[PDB]
This record gives sequence, structure tokens and C-alpha cells, in this order.
Amino acid sequence: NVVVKYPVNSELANYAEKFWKKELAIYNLSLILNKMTPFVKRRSESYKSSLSAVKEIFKNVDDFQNFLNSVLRRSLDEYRVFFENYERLFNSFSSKIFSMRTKSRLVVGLGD
RNA sequence: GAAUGUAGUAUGCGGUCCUUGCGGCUGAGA
Repeated sequence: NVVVKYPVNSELANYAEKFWKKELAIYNLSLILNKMTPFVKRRSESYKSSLSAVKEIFKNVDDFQNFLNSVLRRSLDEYRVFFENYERLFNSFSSKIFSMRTKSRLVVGLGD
């Protein structure tokens, strides 16, 4: 088995533990990713806080992706109204709007 | 040696312009 420890303060430690086990719903992806980092420990006597390490605490990679997308999908309404406002911002200035699909995979901000 | 008063350092002024979080790495070994 594995042991998961959270470097966050008390109370919030238990709440984040409940959040990661899908016991309680999470609506903000940035918050759970950043301020609720799980330190998954493998058979080694260390707590690796890497994305590969935190992948282990799930059933598999597909469960990880589904959980992340479900967390993202909860905020769909607020993001929709925000996108409507942003599009209204575009229409104010005489701007040109075009839409393109990701032909291949895309990753921005890999180096932060 | 004798015999002040009256008075806003104020009026106008965008910490802005130019800068890809990029570079490199076999989900493989039997």
C-alpha cells in the first residue's frame, strides 16, 4: 500500500484528504492542484510530490484524467458566463476573432 | 528727554514602452 501526507496545516489537511479521495466535491482545479498537493509515498521511505507519484493514489491514469475533468466540469456555468463577458469585451474594440482547433497536443507554461 | 492687518505651493501630468516559461529527455526493459 501507500501513505499520503499533506504539508498543509491542520483541519485543512483532513479536508484535502477527503477531497482527494473523491469524498467531497471540488470545484476549483487550480486550488486543489496547487494548495492541496498530495505527497504520495511509494515503497521508498520518502514522500515524492510529483505528478507521477500523485498518479499512483488513483486507480489508474484514466481515473486521474476523469477526476481532473470532472473537477473542471463543475465550474462550467461560471466559466461560461466569464467567456460570454470576455467575448463581449472582444466586440467592443474593432477586433478580429478567429477560432482554431488543436491539431496536435498543446502545453503552455511547462516551466513555471 | 518723554511719546500690523489680509494670504491654500497651488494649477495641468496614466510607472509607461519593448520581452513566447521557453530548452533537452523512448512508457520503455525481459
